Amino acid sequence: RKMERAEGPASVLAIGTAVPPNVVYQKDYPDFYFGVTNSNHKTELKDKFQRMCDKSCVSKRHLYLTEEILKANPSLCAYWEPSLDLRQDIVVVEVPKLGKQAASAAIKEWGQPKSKITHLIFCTTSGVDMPGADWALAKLLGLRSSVKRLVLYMQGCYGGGTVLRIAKDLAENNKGARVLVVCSEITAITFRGPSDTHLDSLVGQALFGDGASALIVGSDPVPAVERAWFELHWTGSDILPNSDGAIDGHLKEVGLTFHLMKDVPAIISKNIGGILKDALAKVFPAAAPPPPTYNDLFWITHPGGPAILDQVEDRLGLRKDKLASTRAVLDQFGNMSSATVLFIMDEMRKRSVEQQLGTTGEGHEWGLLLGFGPGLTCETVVLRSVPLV
Amino acid sequence: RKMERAEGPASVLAIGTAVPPNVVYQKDYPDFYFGVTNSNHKTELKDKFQRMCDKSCVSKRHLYLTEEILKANPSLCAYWEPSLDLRQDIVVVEVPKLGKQAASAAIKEWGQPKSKITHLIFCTTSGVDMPGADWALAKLLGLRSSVKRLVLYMQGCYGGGTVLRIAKDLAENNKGARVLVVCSEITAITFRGPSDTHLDSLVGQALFGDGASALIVGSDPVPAVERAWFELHWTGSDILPNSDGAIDGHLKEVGLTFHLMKDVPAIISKNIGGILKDALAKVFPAAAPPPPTYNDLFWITHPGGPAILDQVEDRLGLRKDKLASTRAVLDQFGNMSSATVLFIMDEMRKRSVEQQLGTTGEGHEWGLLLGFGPGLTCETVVLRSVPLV
Ligand SMILES: CC(C)(COP(=O)(O)OP(=O)(O)OC[C@H]1O[C@@H](n2cnc3c(N)ncnc32)[C@H](O)[C@@H]1OP(=O)(O)O)[C@@H](O)C(=O)NCCC(=O)NCCS
Ligand SMILES: CC(C)(COP(=O)(O)OP(=O)(O)OC[C@H]1O[C@@H](n2cnc3c(N)ncnc32)[C@H](O)[C@@H]1OP(=O)(O)O)[C@@H](O)C(=O)NCCC(=O)NCCS
Ligand SMILES: O=C1C[C@@H](c2ccc(O)cc2)Oc2cc(O)cc(O)c21
Ligand SMILES: O=C1C[C@@H](c2ccc(O)cc2)Oc2cc(O)cc(O)c21
Repeated sequence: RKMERAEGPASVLAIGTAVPPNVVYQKDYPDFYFGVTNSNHKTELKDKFQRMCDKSCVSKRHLYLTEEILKANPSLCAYWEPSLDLRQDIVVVEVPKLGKQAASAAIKEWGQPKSKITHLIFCTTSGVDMPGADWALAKLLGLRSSVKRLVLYMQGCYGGGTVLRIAKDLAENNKGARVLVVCSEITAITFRGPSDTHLDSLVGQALFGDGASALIVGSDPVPAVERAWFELHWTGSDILPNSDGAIDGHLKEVGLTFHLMKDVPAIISKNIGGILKDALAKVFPAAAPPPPTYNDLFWITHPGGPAILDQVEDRLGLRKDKLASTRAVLDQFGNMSSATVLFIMDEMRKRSVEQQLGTTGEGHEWGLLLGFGPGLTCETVVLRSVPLV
Repeated sequence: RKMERAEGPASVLAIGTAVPPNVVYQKDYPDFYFGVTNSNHKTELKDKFQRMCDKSCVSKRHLYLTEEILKANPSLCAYWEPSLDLRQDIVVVEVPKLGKQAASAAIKEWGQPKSKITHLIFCTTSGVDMPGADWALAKLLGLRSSVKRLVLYMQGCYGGGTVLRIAKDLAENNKGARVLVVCSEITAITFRGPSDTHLDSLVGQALFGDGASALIVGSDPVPAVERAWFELHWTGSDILPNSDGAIDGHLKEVGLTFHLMKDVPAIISKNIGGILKDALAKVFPAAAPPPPTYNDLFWITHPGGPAILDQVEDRLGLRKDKLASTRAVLDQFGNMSSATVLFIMDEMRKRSVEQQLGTTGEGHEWGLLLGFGPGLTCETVVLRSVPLV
């Protein structure tokens, strides 16, 4: 009553992305990384890393950190050196800055003045501060001083689902609300030299990249003025069984540490079916249309690593093209933690318009966005596409 | 549609609180603190601290840290020693544990089984981890594995407003949703020895205490089954003008640092009037009932320090009893960052039932909850009380 609510489903009205300009191709990374960390003498460890990169299904990544910066800051090149203050000094500044680039692109596409942003959600796994990255981004953009802000820190790879789950309620419960949603990630918080005693940290050095994505989310788009690309219809969150300690990350004096068990793909792939069947049963209940088949949904899946995608595709019997947009982003950007699924959403709508398909979801009506991260946490969003032309 | 929404205003259905058992009386704190930090020879600095404690309007605080723990961990007793890993090891465990005590009390009052909790918001300024304090609390309580979680880290003293602003939308936009809201704060993240070059850190040693509060928030309470205590009707957030750097806190290798300018009370007190007049004009628009006067509202004000309360009371012309519940909590608990306003909400409803007043807000119908923190951020919540008997 005192605050009127909206009527239609929360919708994605624009998407922007941004990446550091420095690109490192995966074929060059093993020599680049063991050279800059003064580890080339550890030949066996390096050959293990070569095999990880060869199997990563990542062709290239964008990285804030460059050879110059690393040689200037030797504490980032060792494996276990006090370096948190240095890392924070970097990402407390650069994470909002990259988010600002992505947010400016999203606002430009949206087409409305930036003062119509009423809410801001900023999600990151890269650094913490008070005031936070949300405050910094609001300052960089010049948002209204009364924007309702929320900073989601230390989220990890499920955060792209989390921000949609929250943005849905902000948009739908507040008439006129327009929510800027930013995920921004920079691996300077976690980059460190190699050690043959922590081989799971090696995996992160093969897969993690930098990037930021931004959405405008709102209900009741103004006809002929704003344009919906996807609709948020259902959300769910689950802690998978027997996953205690599957994915851990601690903010230590040596920076952000990464711990990752070899059974993560098995835990995800063996439990995701029941989760999706339950979610789809809630969205398409019997009392009535049956749920679409997996092959008739579009898929925006966090590519935690190729083994996760391969095992999910195998266990669910997905046709080999269902994860093509997901794998394209992994190939060209690596795993960008919470930002990754929004890059995939952008890739999917852009391919759909390019190829003149009938909807923003590759021609399918309904779709799924999945985030996976520490918990082991599974975030599920059931999405509807929008018809094209 | 696919997720039905609720109808009535988000309501506080129960409140629980918890504090560490160790109490330190303010009259003992100056000798306790300069002794345990081996600083008694700094007589002038100590006399400055005595005056801060004498003027703090804090009679006692609950503190996780004890003389025993501090003597066992000398790095916490110095002013600038690497200690973040040690501090985190403490609060990553103890903050959820204290939150669990407060949440269990709230659930017991609520009276419904814990599995009816559908959402969880965990807010803290004390430590960060992945998975987070939200995950840890869900595990400690045995919440449903599908609870929709949100962890708000590095929030600071406005966080009690923030959690209500978010909980309002989760409760109202989700039919049947019952939101567990926990704020939990433990000063081990920030405690350090004194230095006469950082006199604002001294202020924190005079004012900051430990505590956790928990709410059940939901719309459409079941008649004769659940009981509403306050209703959330309007929310606003503001960055106050010319407040860049007024309140900063950085998570460093020496733990959480605190920076606080002497003009914080002036910034708050000189701007709060326009903010409240605007908020009340939105809730009571003309086109119609005029807004109640300040003296006919109930007041739940974050007691950042006595100077803030005194200057707000002076600038707004508040009668001397309006801030009595606020000052009682400051007197008996200190400044517990984000948890403090929920302790005050509990104190107010408990006094109201005890004294047989006509509403949960001291006999007034409408009220204001105000959080202040880094930004300088002002969180405003317009509340309605509930009639008593
Ligand atoms: C890493 C990966 C891309 C390549 O591995 P793969 O295609 O299965 O190929 P292999 O089985 O040859 O693995 C190569 C090496 O990686 C090692 N490895 C893989 N996962 C590892 C882990 N979590 N910890 C330590 N070593 C690991 C293997 O032990 C092997 O070492 P070896 O050649 O010396 O025996 C793949 O395992 C993967 O994608 N895993 C999932 C990644 C993940 O969990 N990310 C989630 C994000 S938080
Ligand atoms: C600290 C306080 C409780 C007591 O101060 P007071 O009642 O004004 O009394 P005084 O003016 O004598 O202040 C006592 C001493 O505190 C010092 N002091 C107060 N605020 C200070 C600050 N932010 N930084 C450094 N010193 C400070 C004064 O300089 C004075 O030192 P002195 O006796 O050597 O001159 C009061 O100033 C206050 O409540 N301030 C607001 C606290 C605050 O901003 N908290 C927000 C939470 S993040
Ligand atoms: O170790 C960190 C690094 C991180 C990250 C990735 C990319 C980037 O650009 C910045 C940070 O994401 C994570 C995600 C997790 O679920 C667990 C983790 O431990 C981590
Ligand atoms: O320096 C920290 C300490 C902290 C805190 C208080 C009490 C407690 O029990 C735990 C932590 O709250 C803060 C609140 C702020 O707005 C800014 C800050 O820098 C801090």
